[PDB]
Amino acid sequence: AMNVPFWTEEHVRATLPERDAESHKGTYGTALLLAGSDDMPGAALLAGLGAMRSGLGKLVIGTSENVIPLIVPVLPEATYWRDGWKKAADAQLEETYRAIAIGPGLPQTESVQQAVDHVLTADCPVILDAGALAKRTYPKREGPVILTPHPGEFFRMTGVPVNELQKKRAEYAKEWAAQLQTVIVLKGNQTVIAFPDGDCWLNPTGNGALAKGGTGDTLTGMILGMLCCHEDPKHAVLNAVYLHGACAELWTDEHSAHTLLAHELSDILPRVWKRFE
Amino acid sequence: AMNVPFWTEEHVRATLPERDAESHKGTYGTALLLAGSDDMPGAALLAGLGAMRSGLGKLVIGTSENVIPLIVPVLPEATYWRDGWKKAADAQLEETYRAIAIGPGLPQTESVQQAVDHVLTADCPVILDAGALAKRTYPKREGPVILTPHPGEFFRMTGVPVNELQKKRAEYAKEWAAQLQTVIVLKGNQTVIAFPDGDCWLNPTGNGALAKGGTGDTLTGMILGMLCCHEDPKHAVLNAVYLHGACAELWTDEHSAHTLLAHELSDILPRVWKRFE
Amino acid sequence: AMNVPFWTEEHVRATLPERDAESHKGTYGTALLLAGSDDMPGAALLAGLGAMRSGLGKLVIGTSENVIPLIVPVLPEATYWRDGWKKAADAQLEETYRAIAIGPGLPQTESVQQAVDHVLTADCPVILDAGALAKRTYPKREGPVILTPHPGEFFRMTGVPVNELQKKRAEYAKEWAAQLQTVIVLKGNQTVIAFPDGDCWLNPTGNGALAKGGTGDTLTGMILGMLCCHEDPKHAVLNAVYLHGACAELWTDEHSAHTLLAHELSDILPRVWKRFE
Amino acid sequence: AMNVPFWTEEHVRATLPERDAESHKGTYGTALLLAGSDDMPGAALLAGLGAMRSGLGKLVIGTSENVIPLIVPVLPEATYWRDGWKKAADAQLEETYRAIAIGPGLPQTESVQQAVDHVLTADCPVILDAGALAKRTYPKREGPVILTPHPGEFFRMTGVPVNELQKKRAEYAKEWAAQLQTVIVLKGNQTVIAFPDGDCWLNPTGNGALAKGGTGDTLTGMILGMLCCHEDPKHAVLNAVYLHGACAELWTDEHSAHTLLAHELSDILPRVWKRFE
Ligand SMILES: Nc1ncnc2c1ncn2[C@@H]1O[C@H](COP(=O)(O)OP(=O)(O)OP(=O)(O)OP(=O)(O)OP(=O)(O)OC[C@H]2O[C@@H](n3cnc4c(N)ncnc43)[C@H](O)[C@@H]2O)[C@@H](O)[C@H]1O
Ligand SMILES: Nc1ncnc2c1ncn2[C@@H]1O[C@H](COP(=O)(O)OP(=O)(O)OP(=O)(O)OP(=O)(O)OP(=O)(O)OC[C@H]2O[C@@H](n3cnc4c(N)ncnc43)[C@H](O)[C@@H]2O)[C@@H](O)[C@H]1O
Ligand SMILES: Nc1ncnc2c1ncn2[C@@H]1O[C@H](COP(=O)(O)OP(=O)(O)OP(=O)(O)OP(=O)(O)OP(=O)(O)OC[C@H]2O[C@@H](n3cnc4c(N)ncnc43)[C@H](O)[C@@H]2O)[C@@H](O)[C@H]1O
Ligand SMILES: Nc1ncnc2c1ncn2[C@@H]1O[C@H](COP(=O)(O)OP(=O)(O)OP(=O)(O)OP(=O)(O)OP(=O)(O)OC[C@H]2O[C@@H](n3cnc4c(N)ncnc43)[C@H](O)[C@@H]2O)[C@@H](O)[C@H]1O
Ligand SMILES: [Mg+2]
Ligand SMILES: [Mg+2]
Ligand SMILES: [Mg+2]
Ligand SMILES: [Mg+2]
Repeated sequence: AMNVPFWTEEHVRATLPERDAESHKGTYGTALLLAGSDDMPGAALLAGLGAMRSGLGKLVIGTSENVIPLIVPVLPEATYWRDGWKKAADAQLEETYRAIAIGPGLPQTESVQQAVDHVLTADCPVILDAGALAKRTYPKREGPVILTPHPGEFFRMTGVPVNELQKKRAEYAKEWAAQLQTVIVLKGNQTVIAFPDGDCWLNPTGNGALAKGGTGDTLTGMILGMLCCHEDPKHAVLNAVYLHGACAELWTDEHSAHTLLAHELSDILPRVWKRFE
Repeated sequence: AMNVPFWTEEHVRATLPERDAESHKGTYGTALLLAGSDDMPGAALLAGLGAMRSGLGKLVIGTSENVIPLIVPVLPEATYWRDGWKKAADAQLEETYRAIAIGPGLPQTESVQQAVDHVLTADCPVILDAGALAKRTYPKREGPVILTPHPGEFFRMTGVPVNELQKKRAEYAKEWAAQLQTVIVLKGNQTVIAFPDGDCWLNPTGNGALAKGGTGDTLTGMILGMLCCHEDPKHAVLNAVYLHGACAELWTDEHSAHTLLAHELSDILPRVWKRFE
Repeated sequence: AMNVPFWTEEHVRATLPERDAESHKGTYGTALLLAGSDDMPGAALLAGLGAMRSGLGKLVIGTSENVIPLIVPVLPEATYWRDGWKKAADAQLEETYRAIAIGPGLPQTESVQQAVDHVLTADCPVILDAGALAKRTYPKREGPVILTPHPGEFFRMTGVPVNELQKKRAEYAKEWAAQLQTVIVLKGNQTVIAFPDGDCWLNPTGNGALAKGGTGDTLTGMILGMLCCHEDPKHAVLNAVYLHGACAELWTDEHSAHTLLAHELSDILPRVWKRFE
Repeated sequence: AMNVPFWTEEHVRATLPERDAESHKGTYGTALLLAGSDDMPGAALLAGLGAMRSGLGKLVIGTSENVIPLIVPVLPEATYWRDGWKKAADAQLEETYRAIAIGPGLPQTESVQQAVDHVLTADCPVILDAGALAKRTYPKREGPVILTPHPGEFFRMTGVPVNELQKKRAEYAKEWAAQLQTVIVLKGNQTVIAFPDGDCWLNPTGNGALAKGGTGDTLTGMILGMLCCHEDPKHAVLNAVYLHGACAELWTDEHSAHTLLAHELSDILPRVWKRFE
């Protein structure tokens, strides 16, 4: 209705970064993932895999202590900040990260918002998802804040009912990205990527294979890794949302859309990304 | 002998659901799986994988606390109700599920029957398998109750000896589905699917590759997921039993029937289901 | 030197069992595996996988309590007898098994020999490997006892030094199978399969890819499963040793012999077994 | 600048060992890996997999107690020395190993240097990586000591700043290999392999896919295994560094360089090694 343009294959091709011969892991940065709780452990593995698949140099996972041994056998490349998401409620981050994500598998509590407030005092892009999404405002800071709500979470953030939101998705997403001064990735079919400077795009990829628990946690991870290897954080977000949907389209060529498990998106990404190089 | 018809490829094709572009995980519902105990943990992973492979939107696994970390690395998409099957003995379910299964890897105890009684007060289809199968009757309720006995369990439910049962499988299964007012999936070669309204079918798929521990737990999961994405719960049951057997037939094209492990049925299902679309 | 014949492809083909349409898991029996200790946990997973791959109906793994959660995510089809190998020191088996193996990953202690003595009072074939192999004699019983020593273990059982053994492998293996009234599978290149009735064969398959920790534990499992689905326990042993070696030969077609991991033998067996049907 | 020659395909082909029909696991030795701590567990799995993939006969992993259950499901072929890296601080090794590696996932502490001092009294090649790398000297002993620093660790060992090092990598690496009387594998694009007798080579393989956490831990493991199956420990080091890089090149044929996870190097090695036979 606002004629929001699609982020197309040609855009993805023009903006995906190289991984030069002369580079080292430090070139691609260290990401911090604050995710996974004893009651919701899976989200940390889904987001960790998404992140390490997506071009970072190193990943530190600040998960609950009992979740760590569940990640190690599947993702032995990750390192840990034991109970990191809880500790981040109490102090500003001492270390420097290229990018930070918070929320997948975390409860919707005040202590999580305290961790968000401490994360936001860092100078790097920050992603807020799932339990870190709430009705709130954001401090002026250097790097972008990127909110990744599904329509239910957007309702929790804004009070726009889901049935009203879904009639004018790009219009509400743009309005609230402007108001909050955050990036908003408004999930669903034709995901809207709304920037606080008024740029806005639609994502043309993806299908109903994604309409299952865990696919959003994978995307959060993919955005986190992409923020580390793209110079322009806008291109990171756009490319992550695009390639995420493209992995689901690859799956449905020879597999039923009913049967995808989110972690498989991360297994498919290596081949899908290569096609856009 | 009663000329029970086979649920054929043509029936499966005509009744398998679409997964539309405009859908979200809520369209495909949340399933609850009450399965897995410290002594029999594997059943929860087999049934969880079967369920998440089979078109649901979300899965909550109410397993014993010590079983949770065994599922997470393999199925990080699942969420948990810690000690759920035990807690369900004490109270009616507060939350609303699209479908519920109970019994795989649970002991044949009175406390399991108490959990069954509480599950049955929900308005959704309910599957009873393994430890939840007993000699008992069922309350009038809205949604179907689906019993999935092998012949030994059918003997425990009815007192019909296995050697007598196996001579007239469809006749006993129909009689008892009518008497109990439950669906009965009477397992084995040519599994019988008997509905309490007197409809009855035979399953034409499957082979001896399935004659090994865990394949029934996988099927229970597959029925649970299919109940979430089919409008007609009859078609869910029939399609689950059919596709389960078809995965074993795909396996035996290039692998010996002696060597299948149940969890591999769930890995094969994505490709097998696609063939029937 | 004694012109011991090779168990050939033609023998394997003529003796491998069918898995009939009308069968159920009970047709293929329940195996018991007494393996894996806190200090040597891996052996239980290697042998469990070998066994469930090899045509049994059900597997009960009597492993140490802390080893159970290490097996479940990889082999959720197995069931458990918690601390089974330890408990078997104290009482005769109450339950009936189709076949039993003891020793992989168990210490060479008197308590393990006490468990062996209790196992031998069952009427089924029994495999003794690794920690269950000692200098001892065997009681007259119904079913075969099958010892699976490498040359070092054969030295521990008999006092024949390894350097003397390796000069006349079939002659020593036959002599001691006769003396002990046990089957002896004397491992190595050209493994000798010596029966106490004086039959003896050489195994023609296998290569240096097998010369690495864990491949023997896999074989023990494979023999256990094969004992459950072959009518003739001699053919089970021979076919297990043969197919084990054939999986290593398949591997070396496209992979270096230096790089095989034992568990991969079990992943290869499905395709290799099919070729001999 | 010093015209250091490349270790080429032709060198690799001429020096990779055979795995003879008549061999047994004892022919290829037992390696000891002292790696992995509660805070950095993943390194033990990465290095263990690298080592068991690389032609050893047996592997003993001396890791922290809580790390053991994280390795077992992925690498059930490994055995353990519980808290081995800690215990090695207190006594000389009682057992004989073909080769030893220490440091991946260990803290940079004095107690780790005490374990290094005890390891060095063994007569076998010893690899020092990660936390075992420090500014220190080395005792005259029989077998080679092999240091595997990235440029940051080389700075910690020598005080040559990274920006100065990277201008004259081979010159600094040769000078310090001579001074310390250690092998130095100076990591990065065109990794330098400098021997204390003044031989020096460059590695021609590898790419930016390797510029991510965990790839060095995999290499340490690969060197450890290769030391066990090559007669000449120089050829082991060179071949390990070469094949490690070649696995990353195979990956990038059909997968994006951004998306490799280190453990996958070990999965690729079987096929890559075969190509050089
Ligand atoms: N459209 C909608 N209408 C009404 N209510 C809605 C709604 N969408 C969500 N909700 C609400 O959300 C709640 C259910 O999710 P919820 O349980 O709240 O989130 P969670 O507990 O943290 O874990 P999840 O089960 O959600 O999975 P996820 O977080 O990994 O999925 P996500 O949505 O982030 O990520 C899913 C990912 O998959 C993509 N995706 C999903 N379906 C498609 C599709 N059909 N085509 C293309 N892409 C799709 C998304 O863009 C995204 O990237 C309910 O309360 C419900 O009301
Ligand atoms: N036919 C029979 N005759 C006499 N006694 C019998 C019997 N079948 C079972 N029993 C009794 O059952 C007990 C053994 O099982 P049991 O131990 O009681 O069940 P469990 O402990 O909960 O776990 P399981 O080892 O049974 O495996 P499962 O539950 O995953 O298998 P299920 O049967 O549900 O699921 C197996 C699945 O595989 C399918 N399947 C099995 N074989 C074939 C085949 N040959 N062709 C096509 N489909 C097959 C089934 O239809 C089903 O979907 C014994 O006490 C025995 O007496
Ligand atoms: N030939 C020999 N000469 C002198 N000493 C020897 C010896 N073989 C073994 N030893 C002794 O054995 C000890 C080392 O093993 P050991 O540590 O004692 O056994 P473990 O601790 O229980 O676990 P492992 O590391 O042995 O592996 P495994 O039990 O899974 O292997 P297995 O041998 O059962 O099973 C290995 C499997 O792989 C097969 N295999 C091995 N190499 C080949 C080959 N080259 N060609 C064909 N098949 C082969 C075998 O037939 C068998 O099926 C040493 O003390 C050593 O002295
Ligand atoms: N070049 C550089 N310039 C400035 N500072 C540097 C630097 N390289 C490293 N650093 C320093 O190192 C620290 C970061 O690593 P660090 O965190 O200190 O090591 P760790 O905590 O023990 O675990 P890691 O995250 O390092 O991964 P790894 O040990 O498995 O990787 P490794 O380097 O051993 O092994 C990596 C492996 O991949 C190979 N590899 C990496 N990139 C390429 C490439 N582009 N082409 C070919 N091979 C490559 C290497 O040769 C090696 O085999 C920082 O403090 C940083 O200052
Ligand atoms: Mg979400
Ligand atoms: Mg069952
Ligand atoms: Mg052995
Ligand atoms: Mg390193």
